Amino acid sequence: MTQCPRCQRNLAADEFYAGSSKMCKGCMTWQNLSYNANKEGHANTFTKATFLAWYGLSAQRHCGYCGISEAGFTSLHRTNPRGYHIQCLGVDRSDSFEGYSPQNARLACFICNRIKSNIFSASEMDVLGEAISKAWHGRGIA
Amino acid sequence: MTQCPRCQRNLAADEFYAGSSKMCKGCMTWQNLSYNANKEGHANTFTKATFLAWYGLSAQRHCGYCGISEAGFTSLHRTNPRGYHIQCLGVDRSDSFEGYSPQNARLACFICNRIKSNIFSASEMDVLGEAISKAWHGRGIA
DNA sequence: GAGGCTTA
DNA sequence: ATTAAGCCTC
DNA sequence: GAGGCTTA
DNA sequence: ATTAAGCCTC
Ligand SMILES: [Ca+2]
Ligand SMILES: [Ca+2]
Ligand SMILES: [Zn+2]
Ligand SMILES: [Zn+2]
Ligand SMILES: [Zn+2]
Ligand SMILES: [Zn+2]
Repeated sequence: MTQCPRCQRNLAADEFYAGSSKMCKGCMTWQNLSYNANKEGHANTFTKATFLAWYGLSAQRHCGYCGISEAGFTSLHRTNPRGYHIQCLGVDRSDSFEGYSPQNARLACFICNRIKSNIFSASEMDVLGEAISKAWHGRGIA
Repeated sequence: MTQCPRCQRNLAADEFYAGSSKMCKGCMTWQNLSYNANKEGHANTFTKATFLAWYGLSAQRHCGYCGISEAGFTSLHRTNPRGYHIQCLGVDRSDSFEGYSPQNARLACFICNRIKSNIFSASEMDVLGEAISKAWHGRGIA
C-alpha cells in the first residue's frame, strides 16, 4: 500500500506503473477514457467514482475476450502508440457504434481490442477470444 | 476475357478492378509487393513470372487462414490505407521476420493479415482463422 | 503506360 | 505492424 | 499536480 | 479503428 496523488486511494504496488508516471492505473485509464471520448466524439456516462469501482484492482482484471490476466498481458511487453510498455487492461466499447457507459464497457487487453476493432461484434469476438487464449496457453501464459 | 496492358495475359473480368485502374490484380499485387518490400527492407525472391503462377486466378483464391473467397472478401467493402475498396487477397509473410519468397508466402485476406500482424505465428493464426470463419459463416458469407 | 504515394 | 487501389505526374 | 499529446 | 503511459509545459 501507498497513496495515489490523484484519487488518494491506498493501493498496492500493482495498481501503479513501473516508469515515471505517479498516478494509479485507474486514474490514468480514466484520464485516457475522457480524453479519447472527447477526441473521438464518443459519449461518456461513467463518473470517475463509478468507473473506479468498475475497473476494480489489478490482480482481479482479465481480458473479457481471451482471459489473459493483467500481469500476463504486461509480460507480453506490448507498446502503446507512444510507444511505452502497456501495463494495464483497457475498456472495449463492446458495441463499437456506442460510447463509454457501464452497459457498453467491457474489459479487454489491447491485443483483443485492436483485433475486434470496429469489425467484429462482441459475440463474434468471444469466439476469436477463445482462439487467442490458446495462443497464450501455448506460450505458457495465464 | 480481355487483355492486361501490363502482363498482356488474357483474363476474365474478375481478374480486373472495378474502379479506374487498368492493370490486373496479379500485376497490381506484384507492384505493391515490390514497392512494399523495398520500403520495409524485406527481401524478395519471387520473380514476376513465379509470382503470377503462384497468385493464380481470382475464383481460386481463398484466405489461407479464414477460408474466405476473394469475392466474399470483396463483399465486405474493406478499405485499404488510401482508402479505396479492397478487391483481392494479399500475401502474408507467414514468418513475419522473413521476407517475400515462395516458401514464406501465404495467401491471406487483409483482415487476417492485420490481425496476425507480427504478433501471432502462422500456426497460432490457423486457430484464429477458424474463429474468423465462424464470423463469416454466421454473416452468410463464403 | 510506368512511379510514387499514405497508412483502419 | 500489417499492407493495397486509385490518382496525378511523368 | 493537471493537460495535451501521437498513433503497431 | 482500436486506444494508452510517459514527457514536457504549465
Ligand atoms: Ca473496442
Ligand atoms: Ca503478414
Ligand atoms: Zn488514482
Ligand atoms: Zn485479450
Ligand atoms: Zn496483368
Ligand atoms: Zn482471412
